Amino acid sequence: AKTIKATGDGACLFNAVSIGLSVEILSGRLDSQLDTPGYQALLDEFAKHHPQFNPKSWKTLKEWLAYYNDTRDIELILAPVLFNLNQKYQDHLDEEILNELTNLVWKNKANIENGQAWFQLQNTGDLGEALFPKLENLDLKKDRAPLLDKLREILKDYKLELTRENVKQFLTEKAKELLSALKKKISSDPHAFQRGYSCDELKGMTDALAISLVENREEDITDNRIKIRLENQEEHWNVLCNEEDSERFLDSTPSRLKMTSLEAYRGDKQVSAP
Repeated sequence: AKTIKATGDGACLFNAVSIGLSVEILSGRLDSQLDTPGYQALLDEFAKHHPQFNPKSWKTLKEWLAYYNDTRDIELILAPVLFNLNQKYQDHLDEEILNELTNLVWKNKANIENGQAWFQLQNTGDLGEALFPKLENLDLKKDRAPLLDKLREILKDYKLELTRENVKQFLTEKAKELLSALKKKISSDPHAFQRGYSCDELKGMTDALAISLVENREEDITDNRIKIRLENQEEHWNVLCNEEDSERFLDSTPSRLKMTSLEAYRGDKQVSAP
């Protein structure tokens, strides 16, 4: 019944998950899963992020977690890796962005063609629902203005009557490279990495890792998977870890790393191999 404070700066949910996951890994309780596709993908992402990680094996990954065992070091070495792995498990994000871009163009085709600014566009539907929230959270100058310019170019080839279905099919066929670029920004841009995430936004990844995230003591007694128990606060998530596990598998080494969550994510400042 020990509350472990996770760091606020960066991807706060990912910091707490990294601490909880490290306990399950180092205790051996996930050993049966380490050869499954989810843990092979985690290993691949750990190696891609850490150039001094070698050889590429779960032995080396456990060695890194045991050497860099202060919880603040664990966040720095593992939270960026989990953030990158999560992006591989967003099977419905392409459809979501296509639907956002479809709503934008369908409700604002003439506005866009006429050179109107982002604030002048209809962004709310007939039920008061947000029509393109992920697009409107992109950077106004660097992303949203170039998006409107790009849509003006693309719409020159629009040769159908204006209906939502026609817009969606047109964008599916003719805006593939734009849609791919928007997915990268929404997945990994500055705002993407420090906005604040729900646990449901990590479900694809945690499902692949055979883990259930339990938020605020709301437990599924029919779920027999390994559980990481979390508490949600402001500028902080907490991980719950039993006292025996925390004494053995966390904070067993002095803190060794001295970089910010953002420098760790960008990844240029390499972590030294043990």
